[PDB]
Amino acid sequence: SHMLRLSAPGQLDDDLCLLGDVQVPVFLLRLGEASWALVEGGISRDAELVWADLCRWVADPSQVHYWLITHKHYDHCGLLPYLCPRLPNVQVLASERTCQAWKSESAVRVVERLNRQLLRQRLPEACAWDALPVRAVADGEWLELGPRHRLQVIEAHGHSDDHVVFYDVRRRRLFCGDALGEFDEAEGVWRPLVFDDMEAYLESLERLQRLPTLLQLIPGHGGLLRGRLAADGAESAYTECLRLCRRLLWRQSMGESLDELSEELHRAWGGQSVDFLPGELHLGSMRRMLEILSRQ
Ligand SMILES: CC(C)(C)CNC(=O)Nc1ccc(NC(=O)c2cccc3cn[nH]c23)cc1
Ligand SMILES: [Fe+3]
Ligand SMILES: [Fe+3]
Repeated sequence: SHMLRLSAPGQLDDDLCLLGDVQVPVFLLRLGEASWALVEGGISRDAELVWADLCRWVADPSQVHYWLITHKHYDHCGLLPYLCPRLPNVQVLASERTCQAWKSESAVRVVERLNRQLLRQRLPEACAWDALPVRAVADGEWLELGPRHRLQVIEAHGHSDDHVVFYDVRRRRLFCGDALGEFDEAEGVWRPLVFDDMEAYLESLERLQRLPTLLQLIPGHGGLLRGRLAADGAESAYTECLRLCRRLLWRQSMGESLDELSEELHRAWGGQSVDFLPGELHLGSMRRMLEILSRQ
């Protein structure tokens, strides 16, 4: 209900729709009269929901030509095996390390296990992960998606070691995945998601702050941010991460164990993701983040 946060399914801009669940959304870009792209790859159990929404906008799904992926986490690529078979002309665009994850039997195994925990139903017939129609893309690569859509790949490691963002400079629009963290709907601030490397996470935010002023900021969860939330997004995310480090140091300096802020963080932050993230995994991830901050 905040005017700066668009969090409803359907049309978001002249060229853009939100498909599926706002908390794990798939974004639809209209590239031309007969060309479309998807951005973010969701959770597996949403295959039929997202497919249903897609077909309400796109009369012929063979016109879906690209599918852009920020990182390899199970909640950002779980749909790929289940929907790519229904998209004969789609090319999945992911970073090198993200593509490597789909060639790893053990990595794919974790992804499938996490996604099956979210099943209420049984999944569509899936192609193999290693058989996905992928094309690796590089840091700085320009994605000429259509006559009015040129997006630059920008490496944004720290949340995960493969993470990238996509920047539409015509629209000052950044698809930032989880590199800024989890947007707090009740409080209007970023919650950090430092799950791989704090130093890389903070350096990505420094670089993203140097982009031309954002008009639209589109993370991996929660919808589209605009106004000052977009303009100040990368900076605020940086600030909130330092705020979490200071908090961690304060408590450790009082002899607290990492388990204590972990439980408080899980209590205070675990509610937002309970529909796509098992509660033990949220607590575990909070523990892992504090471990990462504590070292670095
Ligand atoms: C990468 C592989 C080896 C291939 C295994 N694959 C995975 O996907 N592991 C995995 C990924 C993400 C999460 N997430 C979170 O804990 C979390 C917590 C709060 C908000 C948000 C918003 N997004 N995520 C979160 C947990 C485990
Ligand atoms: Fe993630
Ligand atoms: Fe995520």
